[PDB]
Amino acid sequence: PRRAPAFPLSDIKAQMLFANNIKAQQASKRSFKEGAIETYEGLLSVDPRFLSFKNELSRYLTDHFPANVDEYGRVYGNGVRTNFFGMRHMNGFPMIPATWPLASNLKKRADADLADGPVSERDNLLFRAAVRLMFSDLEPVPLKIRKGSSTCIPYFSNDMGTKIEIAERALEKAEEAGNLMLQGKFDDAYQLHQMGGAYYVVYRAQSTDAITLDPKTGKFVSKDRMVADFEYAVTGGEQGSLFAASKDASRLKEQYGIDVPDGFFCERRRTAMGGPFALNAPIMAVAQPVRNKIYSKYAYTFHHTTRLNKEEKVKEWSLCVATDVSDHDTFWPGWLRDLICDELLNMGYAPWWVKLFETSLKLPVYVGAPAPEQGHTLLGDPSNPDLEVGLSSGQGATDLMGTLLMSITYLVMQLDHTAPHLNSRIKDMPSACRFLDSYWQGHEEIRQISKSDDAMLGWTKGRALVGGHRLFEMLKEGKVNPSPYMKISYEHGGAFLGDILLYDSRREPGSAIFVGNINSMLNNQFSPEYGVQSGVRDRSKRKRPFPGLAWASMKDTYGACPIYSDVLEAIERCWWNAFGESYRAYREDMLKRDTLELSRYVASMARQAGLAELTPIDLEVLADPNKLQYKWTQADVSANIHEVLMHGVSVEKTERFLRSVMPR
Ligand SMILES: [Mg+2]
Ligand SMILES: [Mg+2]
Repeated sequence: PRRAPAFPLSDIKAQMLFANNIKAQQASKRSFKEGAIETYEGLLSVDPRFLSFKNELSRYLTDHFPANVDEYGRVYGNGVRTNFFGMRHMNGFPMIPATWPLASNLKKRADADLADGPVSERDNLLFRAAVRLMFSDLEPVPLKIRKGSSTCIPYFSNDMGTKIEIAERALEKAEEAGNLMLQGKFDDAYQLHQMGGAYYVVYRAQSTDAITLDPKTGKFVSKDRMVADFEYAVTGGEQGSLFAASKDASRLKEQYGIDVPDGFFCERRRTAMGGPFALNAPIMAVAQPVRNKIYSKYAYTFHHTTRLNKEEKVKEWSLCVATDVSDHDTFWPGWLRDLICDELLNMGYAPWWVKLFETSLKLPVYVGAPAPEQGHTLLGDPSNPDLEVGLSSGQGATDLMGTLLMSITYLVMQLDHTAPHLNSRIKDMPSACRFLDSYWQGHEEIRQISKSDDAMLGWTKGRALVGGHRLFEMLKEGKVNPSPYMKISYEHGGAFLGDILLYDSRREPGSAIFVGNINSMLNNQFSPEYGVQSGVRDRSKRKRPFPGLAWASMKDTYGACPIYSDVLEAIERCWWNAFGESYRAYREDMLKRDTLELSRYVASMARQAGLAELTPIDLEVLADPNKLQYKWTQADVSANIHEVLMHGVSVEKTERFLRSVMPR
């Protein structure tokens, strides 16, 4: 069922992806690299005192604070959902090998008994209504770009000036490029305007992953993570093998002279992709206005900020179902890309823009280095983009693609299993739009709060409530998938966008509260994804610009966890045992240094201004801007702080671009 073409780096098709500059050439050739991360300034993730600390703390906390999750996956009591062994990784050292990304997910979906298109006309109307509501009366805004982000294929530039020039040129030439693609001239569109080529595969660390302590043996067991070899990836699983990657860290002693304590493992590695910036810029210019619409008009379903903001919605429900989606991005259906494109064309969107959008979701992928002596291969032919990878992480609208799929998937689940009496309200496009508009505003007896693959489904009092309880029971049983679209189950320890839903004895949403996840505090403080990058002079370009600032927002973020104080005291005690120093004093010093450094970056901040005008969100984002890519949005951050992390193309250039894309 068609193997994807593959080209080695030596091939002209792969050579054309990398411009004639040092950075692009280094990116093409970059071999497998590993090493301890600089967790904090002057501290390596593999420092013997740090690993001794992690061993003592993970063991103590698991012992004293066992998980309090009921038969229905509801968190109660201590607010703990698993053991604390997830911190036991040699950060910066990955599992070997990392996966080869699947060129086609069609067989994967078919074998999982998932649909190859909308099942019924109702579902087809609902997916199409989502497009009409999301993409209709949009307002132009400046195109914001993350500082220090790469332009990837073909230039691999990290320079803001160059990135602004590339983006402005892309908005000027997107029409000409899209029209070339409509003529099947993909090579011309790429050669002339750098729109096409491929996604560049970067493997990112998932710093904490499941580890269990076997009581029988007293030995730790790391969660097996299945990886596809090259053959499996190019054949969509028809040939080759899917096997467990090796998380064994013993190798670090032999290879690097690093002492590996018992029960410490190599990190899980996830595929991440970087899009060709010239293709992403015209997509982002439409994606940002879409987010502004859904986060304003449909704020109920889509705009999530604080634990109390979430709580106010959930408390009004009679039933709250916390769902889980298995491997969202890899299962994301190409038929949805095609349905979205078809509907945008029906709405009157510029065909050239729709073509650029369609192409961004069929693009080839350049595999860097999954393991030593592996990679440097282009999957798919850039002359005719035809891949079915699912959802590419670096596509300009990935969040919206996952949100569109999932919001409708959950609504369909509620209709099928709980609310057949609402089917008569979805007869045609106008009625599908009116119903969805009402549902997304939280005006129906069936409700939801969602973001991509994370959601909480609600039922108020009414006819659907009884069905709601049967659906929850079906999820608990776990024998039948409630959706024809994706693999849905209930979350083991219900949470929404980082906040755990803490139930009491009643196990009802009315008396349940949202609390910060204490395990996430530990993940962020002791297992960061990236090092401090102390050699990157411009802090705003770092993955962790101001790590010290997270101490100032900690109480606001995690203070509501039942065991907050217990954890901080356990940290203090264990850090004293390991370093002979006060962790609290160490973090207070880092907080002071980073507060002072911050004023250099904020125009409104005087030489020693302090954090007085900054919110807890501002502080969490300055310590971890990745939270701005999965948890929060631009509007949640103070304007003077957003400017530290992002730069924009003028609204004058985007306004002119948007006028040419949009209907009448
Ligand atoms: Mg899952
Ligand atoms: Mg969740």
